Amino acid sequence: LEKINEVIRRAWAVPTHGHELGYSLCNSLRQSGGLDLLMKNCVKPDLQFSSAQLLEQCLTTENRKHVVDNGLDKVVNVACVCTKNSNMEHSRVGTGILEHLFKHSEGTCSDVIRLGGLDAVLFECRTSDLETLRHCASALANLSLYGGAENQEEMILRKVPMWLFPLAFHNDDNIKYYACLAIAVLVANKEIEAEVLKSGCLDLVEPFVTSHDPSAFARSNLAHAHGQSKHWLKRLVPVLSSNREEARNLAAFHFCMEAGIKREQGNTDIFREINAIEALKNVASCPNAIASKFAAQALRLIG
Ligand SMILES: NC(=O)c1ccc[n+]([C@@H]2O[C@H](COP(=O)(O)O)[C@@H](O)[C@H]2O)c1
Ligand code: NA
Ligand code: NA
Repeated sequence: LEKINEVIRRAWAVPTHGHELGYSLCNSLRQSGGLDLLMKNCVKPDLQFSSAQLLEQCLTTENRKHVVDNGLDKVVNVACVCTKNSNMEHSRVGTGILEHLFKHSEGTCSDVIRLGGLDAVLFECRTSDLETLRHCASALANLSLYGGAENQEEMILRKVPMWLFPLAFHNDDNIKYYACLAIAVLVANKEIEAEVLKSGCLDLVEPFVTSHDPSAFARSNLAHAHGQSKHWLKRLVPVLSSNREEARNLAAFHFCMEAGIKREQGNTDIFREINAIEALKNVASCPNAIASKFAAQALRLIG
């Protein structure tokens, strides 16, 4: 339905308030039975794209759980269908859906891979469309954060690091940023560390974080103007104490950006719940000047 699709997009677009408005509208879609209807219509050829178009915008934390419990196979399939359509409007929708389905759990990451979702993302990594590539880089970051060790062998077998490096060197800041985040998360796997160190992608972090204001970057893309979920950030906390100094810097930069976003929402309480305060205080007093200043700024913004 075009009217609901426009309501939710307009809601997400509201600076500051959009997080709470979109959250509520997406919960309403589930409670009214609309989400179940979308999932049933996403296998009907005439209704697939319109259904997928709306699904891509409503895969919040609680709706991701609903999809996993009631019809993951159907939603993964419509996403794959969209990546094989000649229209770039479709490819963006399909990769966007897959991007969000990688933000639920280790087991769900395994099922999405099993059903071909990762194959579709990697296929689209060879496109030139910026929006699609942004979805791809974000999807691989999410998979790196949520996949767990059980999915790290599969990424190695499929040479996911190889696919990430060209995205890390992309000139677009959003493609580069989330490709680097995925790399910074994957270097915790020593098998992947050697390939990362060989690539030199981690050398891109220091120029980026020192040349980008966290707040301004938070406004660079409507798709992430409200930051990430608490469960996404919970999984990023371990990178604040990563082996690689470059990874700690990027994680510290991100939490500084998120602190500013959550401050303007009034949601700084999430950092205490995910046990990020003590991790940030640890960084705020460490000798790493770059990560230390970002972590200190974050704590001030949390208040
Ligand atoms: N997090 C944001 O800044 C933002 C902005 C616009 C839409 N959305 C929608 O939210 C869902 C993803 O939820 P999270 O961003 O909370 O992980 C997707 O359906 C996406 O289209 C998120
Ligand atoms: Na949000
Ligand atoms: Na943004």
